[PDB]
Amino acid sequence: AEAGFCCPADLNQTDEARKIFLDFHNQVRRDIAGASPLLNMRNVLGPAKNMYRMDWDCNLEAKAKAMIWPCTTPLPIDTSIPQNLAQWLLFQNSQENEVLTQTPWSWVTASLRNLQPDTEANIYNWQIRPLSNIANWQNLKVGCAHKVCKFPTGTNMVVSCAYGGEVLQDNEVVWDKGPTCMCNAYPNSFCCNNLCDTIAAATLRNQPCK
Amino acid sequence: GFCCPADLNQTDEARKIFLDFHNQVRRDIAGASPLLNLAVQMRNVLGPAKNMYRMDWDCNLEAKAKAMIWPCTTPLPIDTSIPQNLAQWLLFQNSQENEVLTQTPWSWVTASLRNLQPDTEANIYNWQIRPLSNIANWQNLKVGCAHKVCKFPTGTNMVVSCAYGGEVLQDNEVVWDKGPTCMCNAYPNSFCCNNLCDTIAAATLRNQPC
Ligand SMILES: *[C@@H]1O[C@H](CO)[C@@H](O)[C@H](O)[C@H]1NC(C)=O
Repeated sequence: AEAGFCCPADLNQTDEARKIFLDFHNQVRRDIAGASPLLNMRNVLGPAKNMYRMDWDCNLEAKAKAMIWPCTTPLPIDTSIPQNLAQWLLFQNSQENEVLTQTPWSWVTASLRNLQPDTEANIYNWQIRPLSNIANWQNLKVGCAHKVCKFPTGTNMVVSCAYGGEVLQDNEVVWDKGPTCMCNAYPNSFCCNNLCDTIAAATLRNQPCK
Repeated sequence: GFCCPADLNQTDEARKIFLDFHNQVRRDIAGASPLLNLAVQMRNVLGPAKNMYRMDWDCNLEAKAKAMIWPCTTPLPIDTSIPQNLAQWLLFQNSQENEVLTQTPWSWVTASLRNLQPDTEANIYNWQIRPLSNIANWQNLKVGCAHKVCKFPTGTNMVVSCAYGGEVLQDNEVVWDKGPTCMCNAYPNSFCCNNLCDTIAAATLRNQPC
């Protein structure tokens, strides 16, 4: 049923928030795999083969929390790992989960904006780094944190996501062009809602918290 | 595609309507979601069920279904020696074919639910809930359906027949197993998608070319 994140209490974030961030990632990955519209400029990418479902990593979440928690200008961002950072203006009437739902899409918007009609979106360049982190077919783990920071420049919502694996470099293949639901990179693969997955990953994510 | 013989004289579009219907009912039961778009009434919400697996088409059952309805006689040559469902709908002058085909199988659900008492165990067979029981039978995964407009002297009807694999259900037989949605362990290499169990073998098989 509901997702087992099983993260330590001291991370001080709700599973509902974790779910928003993780569902966001898989939604982007699924849109690319199925060549479906991303935002409600170029807005359709893919299709892609071997685009697999991401799972949470509580250690990556802790890294993300550490990068934003001091609320300093600038933040102690760890550029030695793949990560995305976003900041969102808060208004009097701002509702937290709406903010958390909307904020990450800014990474998709920023990246798409830099796509020219001729740009190979599946190939990395610095102008599309945030989307590339999200759609990296080689990375299956993510952890994100959020915080209302009172910076000297004013109060904002800050979101950081840290990713498994390596920082992408120039001209790396971010994802592989191919048919939706072609899933053969891993043993015992299946496809659900246009996103590849494996029995091993499903079995692991459904283990009870301990 | 469904790869069924040309002489069955039915489109894959109709086959998908019938197949999707069956798996919609099964997924509602598996996931304890409302069956009819009607969600105050608890007799409209059955389940959850464990080991409810996705159904697949069978061209030979379709042939048996077609044979039961094609002559348009009164009575029809229904073969009660196998599990089957029959639906007849008196057409109106502006009825559209595929719209009726999408609607009429639901009468099997509505008719069975109509016979549930508040304390009735809906996973336990009795003839009053036979049509729903055929659809939701966990021990059968094959279905084949046909449709035809018959000019009976008593009026022109859309007629739909679905034939099912396996045995005719008997009084007090367990139709499906009460248990957690997405617990799928009746077969090796199982997975769950949209609240419905499936296997890698069954996915591979249905995705083969004719
Ligand atoms: C956890 O987060 C809330 C803000 O959402 C904060 O007010 C609270 O003090 C935090 N708890 C700790 C121990 O940091």
